[PDB]
Amino acid sequence: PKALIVYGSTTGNTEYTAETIARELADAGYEVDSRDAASVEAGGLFEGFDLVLLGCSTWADDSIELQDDFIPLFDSLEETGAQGRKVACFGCGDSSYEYFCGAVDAIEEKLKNLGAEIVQDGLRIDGDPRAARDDIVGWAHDVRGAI
Ligand SMILES: Cc1cc2nc3c(=O)[nH]c(=O)nc-3n(C[C@H](O)[C@H](O)[C@H](O)COP(=O)(O)O)c2cc1C
Repeated sequence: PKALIVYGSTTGNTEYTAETIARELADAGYEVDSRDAASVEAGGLFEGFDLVLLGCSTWADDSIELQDDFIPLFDSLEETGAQGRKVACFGCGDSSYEYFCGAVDAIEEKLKNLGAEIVQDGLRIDGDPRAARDDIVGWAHDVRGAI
């Protein structure tokens, strides 16, 4: 199977998380394509992928709390080929904020509205992802089991 991982990360936490998930999928036999949201074009982005994992950090704001590099993708999610696609979301945040990992909820909800198939509840990491390595690997393990 081929998996696409797209992440938006400012300080590197969601990027570390994406790389950890990418390793788990690869060690399980998937061919994985891991890309920074700052470098992708939304049009047909998901074409040909069996599984798509989208990740992003949350930044408190009055209008949109998604990480800046992910915004353009999020705004054009309807052109990616999400209908009937198996997808799962993940993201880093901090539970001292009201909207803890709120970007994960936002992305899941829009993918659901576009007809995607959410394979597993989103991975929400509090603090340093390096300290949650077991949680990432385990979630990655469960998403492969749902595909
Ligand atoms: C100014 C600021 C605002 C933040 N706002 C939120 C927030 O609204 N919700 C949340 O869960 N985390 C919030 N965080 C925590 C970041 O999402 C967290 O530091 C995260 O690990 C960053 O991930 P990244 O390195 O992949 O961009 C905020 C952090 C800062 C510095």
